[PDB]
Formats: sequence, structure tokens, C-alpha cells
Amino acid sequence: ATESPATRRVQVAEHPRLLKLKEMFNSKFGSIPKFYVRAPGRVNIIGEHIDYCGYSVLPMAVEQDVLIAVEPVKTYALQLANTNPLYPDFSTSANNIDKTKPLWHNYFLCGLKGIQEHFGLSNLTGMNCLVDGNIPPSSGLSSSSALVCCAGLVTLTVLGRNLSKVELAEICAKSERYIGTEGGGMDQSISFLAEEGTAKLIEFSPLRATDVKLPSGAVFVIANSCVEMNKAATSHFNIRVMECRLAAKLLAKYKSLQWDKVLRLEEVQAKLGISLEEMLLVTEDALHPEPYNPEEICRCLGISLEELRTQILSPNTQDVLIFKLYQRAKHVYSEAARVLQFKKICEEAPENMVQLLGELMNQSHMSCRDMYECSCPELDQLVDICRKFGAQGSRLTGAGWGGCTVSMVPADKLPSFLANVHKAYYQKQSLFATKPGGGALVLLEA
Ligand SMILES: Nc1ncnc2c1ncn2[C@@H]1O[C@H](COP(=O)(O)OP(=O)(O)O)[C@@H](O)[C@H]1O
Ligand SMILES: CC(=O)N[C@H]1[C@@H](OP(=O)(O)O)O[C@H](CO)[C@H](O)[C@@H]1O
Ligand SMILES: [Cl-]
Ligand SMILES: [Mg+2]
Ligand code: NA
Repeated sequence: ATESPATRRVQVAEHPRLLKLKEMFNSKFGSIPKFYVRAPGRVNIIGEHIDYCGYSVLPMAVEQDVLIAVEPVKTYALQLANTNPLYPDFSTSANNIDKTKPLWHNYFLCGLKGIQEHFGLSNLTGMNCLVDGNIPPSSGLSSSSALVCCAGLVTLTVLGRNLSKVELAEICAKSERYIGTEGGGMDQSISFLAEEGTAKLIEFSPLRATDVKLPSGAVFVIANSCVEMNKAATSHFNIRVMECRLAAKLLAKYKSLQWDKVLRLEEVQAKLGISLEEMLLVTEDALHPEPYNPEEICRCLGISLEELRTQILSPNTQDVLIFKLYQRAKHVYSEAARVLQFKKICEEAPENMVQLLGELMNQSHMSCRDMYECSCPELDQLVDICRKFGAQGSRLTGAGWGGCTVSMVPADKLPSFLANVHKAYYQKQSLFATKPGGGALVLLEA
């Protein structure tokens, strides 16, 4: 709708975290914070690597979040600090993102920048901020987005301007891209739009969030592989985006569309008016399974190597020489269908629901592992263990190449799953049960 992030009264005393934030802020800046902002991380139940392709996804917010204590100031200076020494203090007074190197404060700046630009503001929003995030970083739980989103909300609030949760999501999804990742809007959308007690089907263009009621007899558990993967510091992520972009263009061309304008896999389907099942057949016909090379792509599209490199590919991807068009498209179209089916099942709630939902997750994991090639040994091993121990469904979550897994565990298997999994892979940080949490909020002291 037009609804904005809520502002809630809390008793600092009851929240070890805010108390701590409060006290450290005062010691750090000499004054108590005027307000706080929280933006949660999230677990994607199913629908991996498709948001940027324009397809609907099914995440839910987790409890872990990024919490920021704030104090507006008159100077046009931004002073940032973190409760974790791993993240150095930083200050700026700049009127106008390096993306030469991913320093933590640049994620905060992406968020601030999106907001200031949205309002055509040139000057820096003056403030003192102390950051505390408890989402395991670079683990597929969107710690980067929680930070960007929290920073955007902070900025908005300091500016005293208004934005709906939807616009916040839209703006943050584009601003995070200044860090250099060419991802989608799932993470930012769920961070602002989540509601406690329900997952959301997040659809794009236009952005809409729809409640999805999860199975009553099973519990979702996150288990971190503990292999860290920093999306902004590596090229893996963007290569996949490009492969999809290129696949979309070739598909369009093969179907005689105006491919030059095409950027996403979903557009092709949309333009053709066919079903996802049908898009798989088109894919099968239009894209050869063996990889594509730059020169071949260039000949197919009727463009130049230079056009490709500078006009289509991203800087961090201009020297890619192997494009797995077929596999990426196949993963995408099949995965977008799985999300739709998962939602349908949750709504109809058949008897064998957990089982069916579980199968969809397992199918998702194998497509990610085999077709999108975004899993890793540790993830595969953990997923096996989860299943061994009771998970009806288990798969990697978030971008992959390390990070977390998400398992759907029957209630009765819960206690044993946890102990067994722990014992098996880890010999509440890396392994913990979760449930659908609420979205980003503004906090004022009770
Ligand atoms: N609590 C935190 N404090 C400061 N920066 C953080 C925090 N959590 C995440 N970040 C930033 O986000 C980066 C991780 O982003 P990313 O690789 O996209 O992981 P994720 O899968 O969690 O979104 C970190 O390297 C750090 O720069
Ligand atoms: C800000 C960003 O790019 N996040 C993207 C990234 O998630 P994570 O950084 O693992 O949370 O990968 C997932 C894979 O489904 C989506 O593509 C999403 O849009
Ligand atoms: Cl850093
Ligand atoms: Mg991220
Ligand atoms: Na749409």
C-alpha cells in the first residue's frame, strides 16, 4: 500500500541489545541516541536466483537484524561506528561508493545515498550512528541488505520525510547496487514488507507482498555451512546475472522479439504469453547446452565484442569467456514454477503437504547445485546431514557458494534434529530454529 514503517516504543532495559547500544553510544558520542532503527535479515524458503530475473520468491524475515542507534546532528558530518571492532569507525562530510573494495560502511552509504538522491538532496544528512547487526555475515541471510535497508530508514527518519514500505524497498534494492552487486529486490522487499507469523510471496514490477501461511506441523531451521561468501567481493554472483541476461536476449531474438530492450528472463515469457512449462521448451529449442563464448554471442545478437563488453556486461564480468546460457535459463524457469507450486500447496494444504513442500525444496537445492552451480561441498554435505536427521526438505538459501541452508523439519523430529545435526557437522549461532518475523521499524524509548 502506502503504509510506512511503524514507529514503536520499547523499554531499552528489556532489551539487552538496545541497552547495550544505548550505553555504548553514549560512551562513543557523549550523548544518548535520539532513536533507533531495526531492519531484519531473511531466509528464502524457495525461489533462488530468480528475483533479478523478475520472478516471484518466497522468503520470510528472520529474527536477526541490523540495529542502529541514531542522533541527528547539525554539522553535515556523518560519524559511523560499530559494536563489533571488526568493523572500523568511519567519518565523512562528503557532498556527493568506491566499489574498488567492499568496506562495511559503504553499505550504510548505499542506503543513505538512495534516500538523499530520491529527494534530490545534495548535502550530507548529519548524524551519529552506532551499528549492531546480529545476522551472521556473508552467509546468505541478507546481512548486507539489512544494513542497507536500516541505513535508508535511518536517513529517512533523520530527514523527517515520508516513504511507504514499498518505495523504501524499491529504492534500497537499487541503491545496494552501488556496492557493485547486480542483484534483485528480494532481500530489501522482505526486510521492509515482512509481517510476523507469515512468509510472503514477493512479486516484482510492480512490487507486491502476499501472505503465505506455512505448514503448521513443521519448523524451519537454519544451519550455516560456515563457508563465508562475500557477494560484493567476488564475481560469482554477477556472472550468473549476466548469464541470465544474455540467455534472455538470445531467447528473445530466437522468438523474434525486440531483444535489444530485454534484460530479464521473465520478460521473454511475458512477451510470449506462454506458461513457465512452455518457456522450458522454448529454452530447450533456442539455447544449445554446451557453453556459449563471447564471439558466438556477438554473432548471434549482431553486435560487437566492444558493445557486449561495455554495453552489456558488467565491469566485473567483462572477461568471462564461458556462458552457461542453457543451464541458467533452465534453472530459472523451473525454479520460478516451484515457487508457484509451493504457494499453491500451502494454500490448498493437502494432507501430504509437508512432504510435497519438502520435495519442492529438495528439487530447488539440486537445481541450484547442478544447473545453477551455486552450491558448494560444505553446503551439499550439510544438506545431506539435515535430511538424514529428519528434514523433509533442505536446501541452500540466499546466493549460495557457502552460507546457510534452510530445512523444513517435522515438529516431532525437532529436538533430535538439532542435537544430531550439531553433533554431526559442528564438532544457536550457526544452527537455530526460526519462524516468520516482522519487518523494519523505527524504535523510540518507552
Ligand atoms: N553487523 C554488521 N556490521 C557491519 N557490516 C556488516 C554487518 N553485517 C554485514 N555487514 C556488511 O555486509 C557484508 C556481507 O554482505 P554479503 O556478502 O552480501 O552477505 P549476506 O549473504 O549476509 O547478505 C559484510 O562483509 C559487511 O561489510
Ligand atoms: C542484495 C542482493 O543482491 N541479494 C541477492 C542475493 O542474496 P544474499 O546476498 O545471499 O542474501 O542472492 C539472492 C539469491 O536468490 C538474490 O538474487 C538476492 O537478490
Ligand atoms: Cl570493513
Ligand atoms: Mg547480500
Ligand atoms: Na509482475
